[PDB]
Amino acid sequence: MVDAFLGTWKLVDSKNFDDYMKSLGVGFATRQVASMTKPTTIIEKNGDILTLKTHSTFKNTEISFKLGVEFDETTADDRKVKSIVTLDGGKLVHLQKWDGQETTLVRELIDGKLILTLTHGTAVCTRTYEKEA
Ligand SMILES: CCCCCCCCCCCCCCCCCCCC(=O)O
Repeated sequence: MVDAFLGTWKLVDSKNFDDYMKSLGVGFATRQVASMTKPTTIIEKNGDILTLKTHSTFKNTEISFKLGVEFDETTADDRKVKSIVTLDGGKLVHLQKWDGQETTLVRELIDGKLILTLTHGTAVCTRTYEKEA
């Protein structure tokens, strides 16, 4: 099910991440650093538990979850959200809810690259990651 997503991924392109961050209320100085950061995302499974690590020179995060089971998450920008991750159409769909707001983080594989689409409000960001050997 999730197996083609597993591994270590490096950011190789980013479109509209500033728009997405601004929509979430991220401050200009943080957006400024984030716009020049290239994180590494590591996705691993142990049985039904997935762990997703995002590493950078600026901020690091880690979450563990079971598909289809809600979990508490504190995001990189310090939002305390209710999260759920599912597979939908072969895409890994992560929905975050807080204060009546929502954002989606949708991952899919196209030609071997991992495409992350981030939507909040009207902002739509597309980030492309390439697999590390
Ligand atoms: C956590 C590792 C850093 C990720 C690179 C961006 C650097 C920090 C930006 C922090 C403020 C904006 C955070 C809004 C959440 C987006 C999470 C997913 C982005 C991605 O994994 O590429």
